[PDB]
Amino acid sequence: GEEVQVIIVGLGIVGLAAAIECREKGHSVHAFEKSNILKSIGDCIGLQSNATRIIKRWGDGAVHEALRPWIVSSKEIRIHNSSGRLIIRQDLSEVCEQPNYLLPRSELIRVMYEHALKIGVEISLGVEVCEPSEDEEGASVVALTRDGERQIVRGDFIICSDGVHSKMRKAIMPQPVEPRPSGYAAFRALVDTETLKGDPEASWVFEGVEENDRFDVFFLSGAQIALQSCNKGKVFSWFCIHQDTRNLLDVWTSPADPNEMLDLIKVWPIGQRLWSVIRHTQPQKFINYPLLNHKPLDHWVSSHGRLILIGDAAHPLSPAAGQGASQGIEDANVLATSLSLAGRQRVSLALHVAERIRYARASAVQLISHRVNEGWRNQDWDAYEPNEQNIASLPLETWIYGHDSQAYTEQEFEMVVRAVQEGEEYHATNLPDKLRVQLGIRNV
Ligand SMILES: Cc1cc2nc3c(=O)[nH]c(=O)nc-3n(C[C@H](O)[C@H](O)[C@H](O)COP(=O)(O)OP(=O)(O)OC[C@H]3O[C@@H](n4cnc5c(N)ncnc54)[C@H](O)[C@@H]3O)c2cc1C
Ligand SMILES: CC1(C)c2[nH]c3cc(Br)ccc3c2C[C@@]23CN4CCC[C@]4(C[C@@H]12)C(=O)N3
Repeated sequence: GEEVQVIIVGLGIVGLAAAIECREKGHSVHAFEKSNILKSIGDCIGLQSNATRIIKRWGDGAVHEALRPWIVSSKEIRIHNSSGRLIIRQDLSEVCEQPNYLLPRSELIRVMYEHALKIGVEISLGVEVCEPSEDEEGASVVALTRDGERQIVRGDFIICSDGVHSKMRKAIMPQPVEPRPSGYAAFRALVDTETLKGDPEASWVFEGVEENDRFDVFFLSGAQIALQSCNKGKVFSWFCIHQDTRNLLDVWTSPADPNEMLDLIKVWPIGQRLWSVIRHTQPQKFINYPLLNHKPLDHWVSSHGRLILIGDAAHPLSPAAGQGASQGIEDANVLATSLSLAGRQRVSLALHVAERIRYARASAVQLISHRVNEGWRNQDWDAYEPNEQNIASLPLETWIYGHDSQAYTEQEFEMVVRAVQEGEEYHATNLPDKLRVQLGIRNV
């Protein structure tokens, strides 16, 4: 008569999604997080329809109602050259037939955090989780507080949602593999809306944004730039993918030099117009984030089946991919659904089933994303004009964004159980079959 006791390590987007999914499906959750996750840091996150389909179920629609102001209203991507001439309008009608969100990461965290608290997730901030262990009966972690005190916490299993720099990862893969730099990085930030509104030279950027979010892309030699708005022009954000061979750390806090962006764009005709908006970025908010290529891990689940890596701890993707957060939300949904179908007496089975459902699909998205990091889509802009050939297509793939991970898990659960228990390979159909072999994905 006792609920499953889930421990969650890390309350980024994925840990919060896992906490909500598990709690809404009738499991007890104690989540731990080392930092004040409500602090304003980073820029905007996109959530595609594969993630919003999951979010819509939470609280009988309550979270979707809270996120309604952030539904993407762009009907097209406007693709421009280095003169700012519009070359192509790329239709988003299919991509946006179901909701997508774009919003500051800090606002998404706030909404999810408040819902988690409302539904009875137990949350402990200021806790660095250390030293996971497990056996056939249970798992435990050490909760280290800032006073140096150590508290043992026991549960049925541990969700390791501790991000790209996961220290839990070594409990599954003890040998760490460094990612390869792509040679590219992304300048990116939110624009200060207040100083933006006060600048007559930037007023053009507000045109139409109350009815359709801005989604402008500009291709210049050495730059892929996007300007976006969300929530009827309350928020503007931008990024610029550019060549960079410096030894940049993949964190969201390091100082970056705005004049590097100005130098890159000012030499092209459209540069001054782009800078009229971009210059309103606050100086300590200018981030230059390296686009690193991480290889799929061999597997995500520990030897006794009571620890699982999800989110960026398992499959980090660069922010240029568009599917990073959404794939992590799929992890949370598949894991919670698998746990609910397996039950408390079959925890290792639940985690291994979730891994077999998720691994190939997540790895395909990860491996494809290495292409946008390496600039495969760029051409010589002295000769070519940009068009749909140059837009990375992960956000446009129906096999990704149209997928219902919960329905797939319910329909396939017993077949995956059979594969796990008979020691056979499970061939998931939640990615195109030609993609496995083409990308070299090896099933777990
Ligand atoms: C500060 C920050 C800002 C970001 N801004 C953006 C952005 O603007 N755009 C974008 O596309 N992506 C951004 N990202 C990345 C994005 O959040 C992730 O790619 C994605 O949302 C899902 O990652 P995740 O939830 O698995 O991990 P993360 O979001 O990285 O969250 C991991 C969490 O685990 C916590 N943690 C780590 N180790 C421990 C431990 N031992 N004990 C307890 N807690 C621990 C961390 O404090 C963190 O809160 C940002 C990430 C961070 C950390
Ligand atoms: C993640 C991005 C920003 C994105 N985000 C979307 C959201 C929706 Br609803 C529809 C399409 C997209 C897309 C395609 C996008 C547009 N961007 C233009 C230069 C880099 C990049 C990243 C990538 C690209 O090549 N394709």
